Order: sequence, then structure tokens, then C-alpha cells
Amino acid sequence: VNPGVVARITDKGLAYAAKEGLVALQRELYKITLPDFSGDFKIKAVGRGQYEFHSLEIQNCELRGSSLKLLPGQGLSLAISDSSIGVRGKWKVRKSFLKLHGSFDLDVKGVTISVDLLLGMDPSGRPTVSASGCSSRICDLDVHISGNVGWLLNLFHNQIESKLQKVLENKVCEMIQKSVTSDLQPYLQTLPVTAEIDNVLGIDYSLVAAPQAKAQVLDVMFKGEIFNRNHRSPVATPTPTMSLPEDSKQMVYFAISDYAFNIASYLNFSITDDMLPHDSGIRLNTKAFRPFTPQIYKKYPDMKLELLGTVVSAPILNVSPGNLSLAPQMEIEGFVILPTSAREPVFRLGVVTNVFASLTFNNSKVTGMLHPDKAQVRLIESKVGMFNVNLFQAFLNYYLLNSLYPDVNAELAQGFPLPLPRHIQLHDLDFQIRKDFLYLGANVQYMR
Ligand SMILES: CCCCCCCCCCCCCCCCCC(=O)OC[C@H](COP(=O)([O-])OCC[N+](C)(C)C)OC(=O)CCCCCCCCCCCCCCCCC
Ligand SMILES: CC(=O)N[C@@H]1[C@@H](O)[C@H](O)[C@@H](CO)O[C@H]1O
Ligand SMILES: CC(=O)N[C@@H]1[C@@H](O)[C@H](O)[C@@H](CO)O[C@H]1O
Ligand SMILES: CC(=O)N[C@@H]1[C@@H](O)[C@H](O)[C@@H](CO)O[C@H]1O
Ligand SMILES: CC(=O)N[C@@H]1[C@@H](O)[C@H](O)[C@@H](CO)O[C@H]1O
Repeated sequence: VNPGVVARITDKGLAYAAKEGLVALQRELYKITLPDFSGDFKIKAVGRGQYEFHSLEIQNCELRGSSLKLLPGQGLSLAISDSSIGVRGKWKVRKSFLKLHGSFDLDVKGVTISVDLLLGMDPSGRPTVSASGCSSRICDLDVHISGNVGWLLNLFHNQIESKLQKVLENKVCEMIQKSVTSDLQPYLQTLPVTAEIDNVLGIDYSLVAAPQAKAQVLDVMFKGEIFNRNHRSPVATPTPTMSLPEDSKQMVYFAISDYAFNIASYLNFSITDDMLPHDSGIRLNTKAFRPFTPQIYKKYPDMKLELLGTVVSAPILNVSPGNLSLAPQMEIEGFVILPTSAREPVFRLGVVTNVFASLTFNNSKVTGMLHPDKAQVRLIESKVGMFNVNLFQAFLNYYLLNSLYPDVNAELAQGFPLPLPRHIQLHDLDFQIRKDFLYLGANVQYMR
């Protein structure tokens, strides 16, 4: 079913991912334990004997260079290279009735690893990863043995190198297999199944599909649907199929289909005399509108008023990448409610409320804050004499700054919660506007 939100991970973001998984993996290779190599020898220079390289331990492991691509259809293909692993151990060579001792160190270079990361989804809507077809190639070997024993080096090269090489690549590939299922899969699953938005509503971030590894991008599609906290009555399920074109500037782009609070921005509304706070000195009654229209109090002395306004356009243009400049243009008509119980037309106003919105990221949520500006009023028509627009403008401002703007400022400050795994921080928000969905551009940083 069509997802509410969609996390599109770009090639750039897959690159970050690999680099960061690379340091986690590197620490895990230290847990690798090599076996012990023992057997007999018959060196033509010193005779036959027994040897043993035991207590092998990973001492150095440097995994640098890597590459995360897309396997269109199944998932990702990882490739780490130009790495190095150092190995340390002890040896004992029994020649004669004597027994020797010493240490050794190997330096492995030109190390290459390749694994496939299979991305899928479990019934519960949680992510799953699985490494398949792992293969590593251990080659450039540097052997150093304690004591300047020459035959020991030649002996290593003739009878242990190849074995150690394969044993090692085999263990490294097993660490990778294990590490993904015991660390990686439990990490992707740190992604919220459900996040609270407000103390009233909530969103469900269950997967509607396993991440879709497209040719150039990775799309992880979430249910993303709003649901009542007390008992989620599914009164919100129309969400269409979205499809934004190719934006590869940043690491991830979120596509957020719908919200609730002023996401709709043909937005009609009504203002009744009993919708303005009591303490707030503004009221919708002829006697109060007397200064605006000195004639209303004659034609309709002491009566209730109606305002039926409506948005007719909401021009949005970017200032900063994360700062919008919208000015909803509306037309309001004043009605005086006469004893005939039927509203009756008085005047019509044109208003343009210039505002600035500036978004940010803060703790997995997208947050914003309003930046109030000039509210412009222009008389459109009037069947009750001239209208002091200048005076009324001051009231339009009082109203907004004391109602409309403080609330919206709160709605934004509460923010929307994004689908992220643990320890992630987003930066450089590029908030571009599109069809039914908001398209949030961001870069990522793993809180190591
Ligand atoms: C899933 C929604 C994503 C929405 C957008 C946000 C992500 C944007 C792109 C960056 C993703 C995160 C990168 C950093 C996390 C990955 C590396 C890492 O160290 O994770 C911590 C994990 C665990 O680190 P840890 O064990 O130190 O910490 C675990 C968490 N605590 C501390 C709380 C216990 O690292 C690993 O598990 C390493 C396992 C082997 C990794 C093998 C190579 C993996 C290469 C990257 C794969 C990325 C797949 C992305 C799939 C996205 C869809 C599900
Ligand atoms: C599309 C719609 O809802 N129709 C309303 C119409 O009923 C109302 O009389 C008018 C007032 O300006 O505003 C329109 O938006
Ligand atoms: C669409 C439009 O221009 N608005 C008019 C106006 O009288 C008022 O907003 C509404 C109330 O019924 O009726 C519409 O016809
Ligand atoms: C936080 C932010 O960037 N928003 C700014 C606002 O602070 C500034 O007063 C206004 C005028 O330049 O432009 C907005 O875009
Ligand atoms: C990081 C960020 O930009 N968001 C801040 C947040 O850190 C802070 O908690 C809040 C006030 O409490 O103000 C937001 O603007």
C-alpha cells in the first residue's frame, strides 16, 4: 500500500553508511581467533623436527577504503579494500632433545573483502539484513620471526602461509556473516515502528515493503500514517503514490506525504464573534467595527458579525534552503447577522499575510518557527461606506500575532518525528516543496 513517508538513500548516503559500518566491523575482527599450526619438517640443512606456531592473535587491523553499491532487485553489495591485518603469535621448534621458543609477526596487505547485503522485511514491518556470498582475498604477506632463524622463515613460506591465508580469509568472512546478523540487523531495527508526534496523534512507521534497491538509489518505504492515541480510528488512509525525480545532492531525502496542522496550503474558514478570546479586546459586532466603517452602526445597530474568509493562493519561494517565504493571499467578507437570523453582506477585504518559516532538525524531528511579517489589507467592496483599512490593519496584526501566529509557531516547534535509526543526526536541511509531499533533503552523521 502507498507509503506515507519514504526515505530515499542516495549513492552518497550509501557511501557514508559503508564508512561507518567499516569502523564497527574493524573492531570486530579483533575478536577473530586463529588456530595453531603444528607439524613435522625435514629441512635439508638441519634435519627433521617438529614445529608449532601457536597462540595466534589479531593485533592490528586497518580497514580503510570501501564501497557500497546497489544490487538492483535484492539489496546492497559491499566491497572493502586496500586494508591490512596484522597477526601476532608464538612458535616452538623442537630440534634435537632441545626445544626452542620465539615470537612471530605477519603483516597482511592488499586485503579485499566482498559481501552481499540482502535487505528484506519481516511480517512485523521491521527491517532485516543478511550477508551472502562473502569472499575475501588475503595476499601480500610479511613474515617476521624472532631470532633471525632463516630456515624458520622458509619453513613458514613452504608450509604455513597458504594455510594461514585461507584460514584467515575464512574467519574474516565468518566475522562479517555473524556481525551483520548480531549487530547490523539489530541496528536497522532501532528504527521506530511508531513515533509519537503530539500527545494527541501518532505516526506508524512500519514498512510497506522491504527497502527497494533501485538502480541509482535505495528507497525505504514506510506506512507513515497518522493514528489516534486512545484508539486509532482509521479515518486517514487515502495517501497516493508519490514520485520525485533524481536528487543526488544529499545523503537522504524524505518524502512526507501529509501532516495535519496547516499541511493544507480551497481552505475556507469562518470567524464568529465567539471565537476570539474574552480578554483579547477584539470583537465581531457592529459597535466595535464602527471605527472601521462609521456607517455599519447605523444600518445595523448592535448586531453580531461574520467573517467568511478563504485562501486563494499560497506562493512559496525558498530563501535559505531551510527557510521558506510564503504569503497566503485571501479574501474575507464581512456579514452582519441580523434578527432575520440570516447573515447579510457588508464588506469585502483583501489580505496578504507575508510570513517566513525557517526549518531545522532537532533530535530525529523536523522543527520550525514562524517569522511574522506585514499583514496587508485592501478594501475590495463595501455596501456600507468607506472602510478605514489603516486602522483595521492594526487589528489584523493584533489578531494574528495573538492567535494565528502563536499557535502555528507551537505546531512547528512541536515538530514531526522522522524515521531514523539510533545515534543519527541530520544536517544541512534543504526543504523543497513539491506535489502532495514535502521533500526534505539532509546529510547524516553517526553519533559514534
Ligand atoms: C533505515 C532508515 C534510514 C533513514 C535515513 C538515515 C540513514 C541515512 C544513511 C546512513 C545510515 C546509517 C549509517 C550508520 C549506521 C550503519 C553503520 C553502523 O555502525 O551501524 C551501527 C552498527 C552497530 O554499532 P554498535 O554495535 O557500536 O552500536 C549498536 C547500538 N548500541 C550502541 C545502542 C548497542 O554497526 C554494525 O552493526 C556493524 C555490522 C557490520 C556492518 C557491515 C557493513 C555495513 C555497511 C552499511 C550498511 C548500511 C545499510 C543501510 C540500510 C538502510 C535501510 C534499512
Ligand atoms: C470550493 C469551496 O469550498 N467553495 C467555497 C464557497 O462555498 C464559498 O461560498 C466561497 C466563499 O469565498 O469559498 C469557496 O471556496
Ligand atoms: C467565492 C467568493 O467569492 N466568496 C463569496 C462571498 O460572498 C463569501 O465568501 C461566501 C459566503 O457564502 O459566498 C461566496 O459566494
Ligand atoms: C532563521 C532564518 O534563517 N530565517 C530568516 C529570518 O531570521 C530573517 O529575519 C528573515 C529576513 O532576512 O529571513 C528568514 O529567512
Ligand atoms: C538543535 C536545534 O536547532 N533545535 C533547537 C533545540 O536544540 C532546542 O532544544 C529547542 C529549545 O529547547 O530549540 C530548537 O530550536
